[PDB]
Amino acid sequence: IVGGYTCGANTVPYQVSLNSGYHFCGGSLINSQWVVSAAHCYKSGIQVRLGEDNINVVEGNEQFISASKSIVHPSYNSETYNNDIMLIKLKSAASLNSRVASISLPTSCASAGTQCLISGWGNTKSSGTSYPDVLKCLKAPILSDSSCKSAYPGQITSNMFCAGYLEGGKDSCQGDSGGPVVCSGKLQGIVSWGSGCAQKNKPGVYTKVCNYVSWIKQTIASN
Ligand SMILES: N=C(N)c1ccc(O[C@@H]2CO[C@H]3[C@@H]2OC[C@@H]3Oc2cccc(C(=N)N)c2)cc1
Ligand SMILES: [Ca+2]
Repeated sequence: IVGGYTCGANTVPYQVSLNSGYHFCGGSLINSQWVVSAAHCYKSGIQVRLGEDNINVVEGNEQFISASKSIVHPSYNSETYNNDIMLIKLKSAASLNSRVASISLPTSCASAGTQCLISGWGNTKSSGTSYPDVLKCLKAPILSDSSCKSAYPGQITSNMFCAGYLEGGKDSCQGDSGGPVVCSGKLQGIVSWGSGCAQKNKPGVYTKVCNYVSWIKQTIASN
């Protein structure tokens, strides 16, 4: 997250870190047994880490739980990142508490201008490299589809939306992928892609979760 702030320990209790020996992607807890992330974060051997703030220090509220299965969206395209969403099942149910909490799925899509909360442990530098060890947060609005499409001609589908600032300075970044975009208490987006980070006229692009609520609900009920 570039241009954001330190969230505060466990203030974003649905935020999970995906670990395979190291943090590599964000995710969102959506009930005690399931995580939503981005399909481009797929790999085998995932451990989901819940209740994290400093991902390099055991601070006493963590739950580390291995994935028992991952399900990449049936139409994910790795070239275009269309349908960039995946589900991960926990080998055992998480213990839900004030620091380990699920986030609600949308009932409808959000509209342009809505303010969202984006968070993660990704790079905080627009040029060069600095990874934070504590969770970072950013408030940013959903941009109009025309502004989105204009910045990225031919690359935006109906399953994507842009959020951020066209002026630059504030954006998600490498290492934030898979994490949440929450607007009005609902998971509306997944950190998916962008051009650099926090660059002018290149906002972040997010998976539009509201288009997948039926697939999510049906898939978790059948797995
Ligand atoms: N459909 C496409 N045209 C498109 C499809 C895929 C793609 O991937 C390249 C390689 O990975 C890069 C990059 O994208 C993912 C990542 O950079 C990020 C990751 C997370 C957030 C941000 C951000 N600035 N908000 C950037 C790139 C483009
Ligand atoms: Ca920790």
